[PDB]
Amino acid sequence: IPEYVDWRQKGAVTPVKNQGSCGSCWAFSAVVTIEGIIKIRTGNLNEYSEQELLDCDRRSYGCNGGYPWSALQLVAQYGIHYRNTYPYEGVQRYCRSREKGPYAAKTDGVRQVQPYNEGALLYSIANQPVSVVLEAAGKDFQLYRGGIFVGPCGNKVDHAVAAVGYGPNYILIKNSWGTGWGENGYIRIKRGTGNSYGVCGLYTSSFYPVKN
Ligand SMILES: *[C@@H](C(=O)O)[C@H](O)C(=O)N[C@@H](CC(C)C)C(=O)NCCCCNC(N)=[NH2+]
Repeated sequence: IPEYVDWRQKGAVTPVKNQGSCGSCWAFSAVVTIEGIIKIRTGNLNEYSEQELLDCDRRSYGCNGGYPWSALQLVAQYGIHYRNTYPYEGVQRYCRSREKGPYAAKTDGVRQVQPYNEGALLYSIANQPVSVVLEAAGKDFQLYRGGIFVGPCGNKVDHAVAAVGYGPNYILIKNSWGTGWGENGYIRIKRGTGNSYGVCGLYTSSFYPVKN
């Protein structure tokens, strides 16, 4: 795998979104990985519906949090609508998948990256954007403005985001806090520190969709 990966330069990443006050990060992270795998496999970059996962993922808890893996498994079992068809409202509502016509895209499954393994996560990023989790509660992460982030942070992961690239000393992360946070909505998190958890627990729980 190459020294640098940046799925933004390969046209596989849509604009940065803002989840608002709703605890929907798990759905945004999952959606980032779906947009990426659909672009990689079909050549077209589309925006898909975070709201659909918020409403319809019966295993997750709407705005009270959820699981990127349940969201990816929902997209693999049923499918997902375009963001236009099922726009983001920032609040959990009734599942409206049947009333919005056929799904726009569908995947074939979900694979987990081997946790606590930097190379395994890098390998999965070299193939596609990956859903990852991290500890975002610390002021230092919340206030991140730019540069390669080294912390301080613990490993008590609480926030799902998406890894869309990496470099020799960092992993490139798409957050869902709007374009005004970090590096136009992105953060570069130091890697290669030898801590098995990853900086901010970045290697705790990583999933990506599979689409043949
Ligand atoms: C993330 C966010 O929107 O910032 C959101 O709070 C979230 O999904 N958190 C996850 C943490 C994982 C690392 C993704 C979470 O807490 N998931 C489990 C959901 C269960 C909590 N809620 C209820 N009602 N039981």
